[PDB]
Formats: sequence, structure tokens, C-alpha cells
Amino acid sequence: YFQHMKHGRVFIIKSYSEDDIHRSIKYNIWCSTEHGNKRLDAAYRSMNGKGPVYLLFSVNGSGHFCGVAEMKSAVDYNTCAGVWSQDKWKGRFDVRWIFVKDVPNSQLRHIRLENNENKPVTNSRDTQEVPLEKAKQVLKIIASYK
Ligand SMILES: Cc1n[nH]c2ncnc(N)c12
Ligand SMILES: [Cl-]
Repeated sequence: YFQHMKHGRVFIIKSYSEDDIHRSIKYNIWCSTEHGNKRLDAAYRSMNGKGPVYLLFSVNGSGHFCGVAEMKSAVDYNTCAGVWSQDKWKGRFDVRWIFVKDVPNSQLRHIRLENNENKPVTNSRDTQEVPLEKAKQVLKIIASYK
């Protein structure tokens, strides 16, 4: 249960590669775009441990979110090249996967993001930030979905 969360920031991850998500679950690491890496680094560092950064993962075109992971370190920008599905993916940070489970978009699309033109949360791009009150609604639904 994620209702205890008073602080904390939540981002959507949209992957072109399901293989990269499988690698991320296996080794508890992730990376993002050049902009996404800077956005997440800033958010993690500004938290100063006062609350979590959660990542809500979804494979482009799958019609479902596939789980949730907590960001667990700052971004190292200079790391081994070519570990992901494509060479463009640079950098690395630790994550801890909290839920690994498929949740259909139909369960989530009523939740709209006031910072993204009131678009459904299921129509977000990679690294879209989610307002906390809408993030808690998404997390409650992922956690109790069966
Ligand atoms: C890897 C990775 N990090 N962030 C991403 N976003 C879209 N596609 C991907 N393969 C990735
Ligand atoms: Cl590495």
C-alpha cells in the first residue's frame, strides 16, 4: 500500500524495448534519454532521501503497464556502452522493482494528468511526471489489480 506516501515523485517510463525491461528487472538498473536522465537525476537528488522516486513502466504498444520500480541512486553518466537494446541509451542508475505485473490500460485511462493537458495517464510519453495525487491513484490500482 502506497497511501503512506506524502512526499515523493513519480514518472512514466515508456520503453521501445521489452528486452530492456527484462534486463532492468534482472539486474535492478535502468537509464533514460539524455533529457530523462537529467530530469530523474535532479528529482532524485532534490529529494535528499526525504521520499521515493517511483517509475511506472510500460512497453510501447503493449496496452498495459508492466510494473513499478523505485529509483535507488543518482545517475552515473559515463558507463559501459551498448548494454541496452540500442547504443543510444547512455548512463545508468540503480532501481528496485516493487511490482512486476501486467495491468491493462483500461484500468488506468480514466486518470488524467493536469500537467499534460488533461490527457489520460496511459497516453504519456517517456519520463512524463505524474502529479502525486494522480500517482497515488495509479499506484493503488496497480498494487491491488488481480
Ligand atoms: C533502455 C531505455 N531507457 N529508457 C528508454 N525509453 C525508451 N526505450 C528504451 N529502450 C529505453
Ligand atoms: Cl554497466
